[PDB]
Amino acid sequence: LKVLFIGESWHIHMIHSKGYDSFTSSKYEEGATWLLECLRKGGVDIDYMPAHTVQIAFPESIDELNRYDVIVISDIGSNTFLLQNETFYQLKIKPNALESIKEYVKNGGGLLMIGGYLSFMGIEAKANYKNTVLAEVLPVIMLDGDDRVEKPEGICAEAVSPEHPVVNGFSDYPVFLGYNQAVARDDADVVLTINNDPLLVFGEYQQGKTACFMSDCSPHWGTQQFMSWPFYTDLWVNTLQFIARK
Amino acid sequence: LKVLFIGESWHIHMIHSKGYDSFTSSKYEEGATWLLECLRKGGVDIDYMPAHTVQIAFPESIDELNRYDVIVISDIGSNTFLLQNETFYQLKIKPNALESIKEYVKNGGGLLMIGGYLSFMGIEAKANYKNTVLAEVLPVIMLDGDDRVEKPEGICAEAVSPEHPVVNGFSDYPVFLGYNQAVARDDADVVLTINNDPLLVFGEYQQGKTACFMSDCSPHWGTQQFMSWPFYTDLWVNTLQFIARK
Amino acid sequence: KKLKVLFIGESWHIHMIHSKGYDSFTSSKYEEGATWLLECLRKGGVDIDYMPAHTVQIAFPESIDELNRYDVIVISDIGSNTFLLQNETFYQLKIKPNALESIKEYVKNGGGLLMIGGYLSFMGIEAKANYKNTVLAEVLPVIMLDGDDRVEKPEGICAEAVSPEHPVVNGFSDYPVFLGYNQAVARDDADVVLTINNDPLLVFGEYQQGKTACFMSDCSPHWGTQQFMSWPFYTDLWVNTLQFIARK
Amino acid sequence: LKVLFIGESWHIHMIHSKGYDSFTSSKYEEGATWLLECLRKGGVDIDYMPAHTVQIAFPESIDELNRYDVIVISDIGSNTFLLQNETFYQLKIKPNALESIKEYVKNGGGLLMIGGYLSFMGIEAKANYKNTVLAEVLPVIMLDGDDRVEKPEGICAEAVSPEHPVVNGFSDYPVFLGYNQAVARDDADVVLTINNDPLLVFGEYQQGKTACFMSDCSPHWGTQQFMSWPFYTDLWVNTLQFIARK
Amino acid sequence: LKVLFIGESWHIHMIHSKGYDSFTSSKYEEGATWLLECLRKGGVDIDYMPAHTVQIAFPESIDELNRYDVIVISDIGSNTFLLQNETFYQLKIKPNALESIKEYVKNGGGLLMIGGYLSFMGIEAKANYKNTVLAEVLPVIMLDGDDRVEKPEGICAEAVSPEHPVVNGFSDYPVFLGYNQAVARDDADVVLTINNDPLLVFGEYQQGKTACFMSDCSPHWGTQQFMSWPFYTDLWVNTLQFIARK
Amino acid sequence: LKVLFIGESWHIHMIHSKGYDSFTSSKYEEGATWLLECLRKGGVDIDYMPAHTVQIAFPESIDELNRYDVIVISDIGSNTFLLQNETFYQLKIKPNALESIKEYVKNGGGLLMIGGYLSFMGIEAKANYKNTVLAEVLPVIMLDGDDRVEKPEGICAEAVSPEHPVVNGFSDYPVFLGYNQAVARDDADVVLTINNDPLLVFGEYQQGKTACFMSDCSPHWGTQQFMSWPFYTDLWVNTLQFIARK
Repeated sequence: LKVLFIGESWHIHMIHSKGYDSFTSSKYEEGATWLLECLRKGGVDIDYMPAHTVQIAFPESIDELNRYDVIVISDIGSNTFLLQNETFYQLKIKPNALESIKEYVKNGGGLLMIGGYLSFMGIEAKANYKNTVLAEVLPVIMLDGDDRVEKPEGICAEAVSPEHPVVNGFSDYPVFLGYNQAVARDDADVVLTINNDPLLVFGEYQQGKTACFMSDCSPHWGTQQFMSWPFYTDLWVNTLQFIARK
Repeated sequence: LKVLFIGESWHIHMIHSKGYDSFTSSKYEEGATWLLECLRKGGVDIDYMPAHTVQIAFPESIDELNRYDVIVISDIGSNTFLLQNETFYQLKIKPNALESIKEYVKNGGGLLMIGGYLSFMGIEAKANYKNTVLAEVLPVIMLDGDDRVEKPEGICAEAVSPEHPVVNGFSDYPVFLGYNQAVARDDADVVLTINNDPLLVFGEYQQGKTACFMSDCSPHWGTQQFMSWPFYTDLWVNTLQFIARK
Repeated sequence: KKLKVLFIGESWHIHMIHSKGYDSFTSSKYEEGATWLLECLRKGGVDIDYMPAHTVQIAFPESIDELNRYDVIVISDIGSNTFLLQNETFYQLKIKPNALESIKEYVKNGGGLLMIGGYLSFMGIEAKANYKNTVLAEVLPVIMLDGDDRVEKPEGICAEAVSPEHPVVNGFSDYPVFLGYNQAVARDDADVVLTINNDPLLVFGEYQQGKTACFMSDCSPHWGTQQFMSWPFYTDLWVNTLQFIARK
Repeated sequence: LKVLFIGESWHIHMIHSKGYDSFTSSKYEEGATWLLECLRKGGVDIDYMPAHTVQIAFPESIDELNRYDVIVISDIGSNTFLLQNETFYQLKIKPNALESIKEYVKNGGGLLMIGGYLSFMGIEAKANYKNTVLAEVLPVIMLDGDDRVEKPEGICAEAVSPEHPVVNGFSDYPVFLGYNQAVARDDADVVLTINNDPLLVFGEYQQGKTACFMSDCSPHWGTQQFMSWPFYTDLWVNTLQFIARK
Repeated sequence: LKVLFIGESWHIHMIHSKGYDSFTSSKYEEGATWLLECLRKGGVDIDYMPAHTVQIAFPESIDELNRYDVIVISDIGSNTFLLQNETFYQLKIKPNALESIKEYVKNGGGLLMIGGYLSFMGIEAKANYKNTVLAEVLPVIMLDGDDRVEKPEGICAEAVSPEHPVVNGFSDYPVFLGYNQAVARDDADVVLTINNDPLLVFGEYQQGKTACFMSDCSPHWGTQQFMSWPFYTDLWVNTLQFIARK
Repeated sequence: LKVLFIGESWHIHMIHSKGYDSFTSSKYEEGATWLLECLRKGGVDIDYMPAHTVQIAFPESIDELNRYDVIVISDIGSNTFLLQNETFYQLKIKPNALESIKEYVKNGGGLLMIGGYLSFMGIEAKANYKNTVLAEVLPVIMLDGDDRVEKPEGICAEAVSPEHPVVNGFSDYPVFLGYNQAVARDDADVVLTINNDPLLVFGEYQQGKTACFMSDCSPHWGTQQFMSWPFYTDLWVNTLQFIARK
């Protein structure tokens, strides 16, 4: 099982202001710690690609993407795919990464999007996925502005399709502190809900298969109850297996 | 009258660029110093909670809140309540501040929202109140995006209910330089208008009474003329009095 | 025939924070974005006043009589906030005439208005240009989207003439590629002359005595390609459209 | 014992860049809350002043300052004192706070400076105390530039006068992760050292007693070992008592 | 009298953090609008070159600079001259603007430098002129770091050579709120001092004449008193006339 | 030949202000991709550690560094080595990276420092190496502040020891757009000069060998002329060999 995992990286610039003055500290992080560990011990072969790597060296032809059984996109916005460094600074004409991913799915590849501030529409609608060529590929329809539902008190998932292969045999469903609100396309399969909204949704796109998980795999939307839940590793392994190219 | 007044505080970081170079200066400031003085001189006992205080120490129990007759919210966005520091950084599960306020009004508490860049939807829709559980509490319906109406040339408030107890006897209404555009709910009372949009609106949410002032109590939208208006204190005192716990 | 045009916008001030591990140094960079275009209009006989964004903040004309001297006003890559929230308004507590009202009255009374697309035009990036929620929306011959209205095409797509006999574009050929545009809907009132990805690209209208135009992509990179800049009809396009909508 | 404790507060300013895009996060924090609570529980009456308050509301009269037995300055640079908002933005003439403090010590009051990134010279020499009218008041002589000594390995303190009233009885000296490098003046008593540099130093300036602790009372220089060290509270209580106006 | 006036412009990026959220406003200002009016009213022919214009369009050859009798440098650091856009971003090799200026003074041109945060050494020594090829042209010797003397209390200027043609028949000198501290030079003439440091200094460099005014022509160091002083226009016109190309 | 190459990486966050408004674009870049490729093709086996990796994963063990024949430090400041994430954010005691590097060289390892804004002292003295435990290892003595010499007009390298093994045979020396200014130690060998200042210096520290190259390997200081100079690879390959363990 060959998986391309894109995103879950950030560069924080901190300005510490003390009265009149300030000094800065800068940091690089990667965010999918418990998830990529769970996937690796679960038999998945991950090629990890940080957001900044998309900007410099996203594959220019579909053949390179074709080796992957699933592509995962998490906490990385459409602007990163569409406005690669060569496009935005170097005045080049470049192949469209999102059309590439679209073609990839058309011809058999799986696609998962995991929720977050830079997934779907996201914080201040920055992820902007709705207004891109990738919107039609996805089994949910996005809202037109900021789509976050913030639940700092926590709220739990429900199985609505408990007999579905991905979640059959699961129970005692965990709690989340937020998600992106979207509306499942009506030909899609909703498997888990949250707060009267979809949480886990499967669809199809020509030959390929699609999944959306509307919450996060890590903090803060993903809680301790979530990552310690007996069925955490199986959720992500099972969803990738379900949508993998055959 | 005991009143909790939340917001009207900011930390400015200024980056001054002179050609190639830049130096910084930083500045904390409070915005409704005049208003709070007028309210205290009109006999109101005010507990002032600046925005950073919400982040560190917002009351977790409705019992703490129930000792207030009115809570006022001005220039502080929904994210500040929902994403407190223990939530966003320390990975804690925290009671929901907006639910707490919602519960407080439910049980006889009065709620005022004052307009500004960080009220209602606000600049770039950053206040984002429409997409929250507090939306249902307010006597107005907000727009889906940035809801500012900028009027640098100034427009007058107009009284469409000159007889309303809160505004009775006022005259010579002042000029404002902008407001948040919203739609008064069907069951709410429009007392004042601005550019024919609602300006002062009153309503109910179970046992509690609600109010929205659609422009600012402070500059630049709340003008010098507004702040030194004879009815300025009356306006604000009368409205707290009107929606106070009975 | 002899055009006096006010060209507003097409300037910016980048602050760059260069983070190297723990540390950062900064460099700050002014640029102007339409030097090429302005040179072409100069050579094509247009009398141009250039007003960068910062100059609208300090010194936008308060008098309509002062605007009335211009045959056309061009707005490009400058947001509505810049016009509405001049320094005296936002910092200095003054009442001040509304720049967008002034522009509106200038059009009502026979002035021309051209808006050129970009990140700080129409709605633009993150909807910051925000023109739909301003008193200028009714003046334009297009209806904007409710959010971010960019269509990014890194692979490029070419413009197409849907009214190739229209005076402005008559005789043009070999239309160039663009890397993006602002998506809008033409008023069913207006004349769509060029399209891009089947969306309007060049649109003409009227507003009381004045005449209006919208070009939905950029005059400059990255949306305006080098191919577009050196396209044989670049000059005539902008010159003809200025001339089409000019006062008289 | 009546003490004016200045500083140990900051606002960050977090820019989170995920590929092309970024979103921001902001928080105010206070660094010495438990220390301050420990001082109050140990009989010290504290007026606490976050750095931003210094810019808004610093005492202009000598008589106001004279009511304090000690003033403490921690992680707030000279610019904050010299460039209050009325000076830097409001273009008003106003009393010099550093002259006020210097005058306060002449008249008998105690002064302690705790090290950190915005004490002494500090990071990029931004604190800049050496170039101010307060330099002559301090019992140490500062470097010409950035005076940090970073010790991420840790280094333990050392008593050179273990018999001094302030540190008599103390034992098991904890580690620090750094300090500001300076030189004790000839007329000054060095009580603790750090990597052979002064760590704790007492002196006099006319009637007033003075003190410098060269590391931080807080993270990260003040280690967890230091926070929890028996005598940690005693160090602070003792040095305050020692330098206090009687 | 033909004069090139460089600097006195900045672009400010303001980050207004209201709790979790922040909004931004950017602001361009020119700082010597008043000075330039006074100078042109004194019949000086001024070409004004903002800092950003130096970045983008500084004259490449000395011929163009020689149309000026004096060059004035105010609140623009040496990095702006040394690191123009083509140099720093476009990989081009180009003429050294600081060398050009120095050559200009060498062959008759006059040079005045006016103090500020981006003059001489300046705030955090960012202006950095001491470490440049221009330092030897100036009739003062700078300090090795931050050279600001901050005087929010105010200090008046004092004439030590009232007989000098520049200040003849000036009296009642205004207050200033700070200045850059420098020394000497031995063969230079100090006309005004400030807090016993030089304020207005004249010297020469080969054929050209030089001047340094150590404080600001503008706020906040240059107070509104100074701005409204009857000899404000006379000071600047006389200094310019005194150093103009003979 | 086994070489650890550290630095030459940065994340840019760009704030584009157009009038009142701004949008942001961010990008990670690497600056020595060319050099690294040249060195690979020239028989050097490189482990490349970008700055952010030093913050997360710097060899705690002196035995880890001992596997390397040379360590190269370029455009990365002392602070990054000293203030790794677990030091600065988590509150953990860590081995001192600079002490490790010193021990490493002391025991026979090679050390090359390449010039730029975040080397030696650098821009605003930010690299700060002079005030660290690594300073005594380097074969040069650094200035006390900003040590840049900007030469936008270009300046040639010169050979002063043409017969030195590192440069023997080189000719037609390229032009540089700047360098850090330092002074060679008496016991060290100066092989190349720039503007009469040292450009290439070799030394020893106990068993180990040291090199310093005072200009940049990359733009803008390192011109296109330098980078495509026939001896470009030989310069770096030769210097690595000359200082290699041993």
